Amino acid sequence: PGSAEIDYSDAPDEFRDPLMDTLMTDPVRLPSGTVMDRSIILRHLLNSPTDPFNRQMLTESMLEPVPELKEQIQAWMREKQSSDH
Repeated sequence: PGSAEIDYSDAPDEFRDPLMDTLMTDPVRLPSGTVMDRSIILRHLLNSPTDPFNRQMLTESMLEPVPELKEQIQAWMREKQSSDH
């Protein structure tokens, strides 16, 4: 297939993940109150049942997806795409 996307290098640091240095798209809140990317937290759980930047205990049942960031991210990505013709 020939499918492709706009480069999101213009995204703010509150939309980007720290490990992969890109737009997370799925923000997920931890029991510490910290927000992380869905894929980075589940990738660290495979190594140990702990947080990726502090190693306090963490389980999948303690996680909750963030709506107020995900709904802002999808609106922002729409404007980056509609700027092209």
